[PDB]
Amino acid sequence: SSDFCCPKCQYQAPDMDTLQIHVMECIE
Ligand SMILES: [Zn+2]
Repeated sequence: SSDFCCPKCQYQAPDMDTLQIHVMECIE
């Protein structure tokens, strides 16, 4: 439910905000 997934690893964030933060952390 509201699964914002990181196109770099298996990570689905509940918030789109969280996704943005994660993606900019998920540089590796
Ligand atoms: Zn990621």
